Amino acid sequence: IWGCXGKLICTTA
Repeated sequence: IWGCXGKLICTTA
């Protein structure tokens, strides 16, 4: 349960 759960949204800026 971190910023990323994988190839979904491993980036947001």
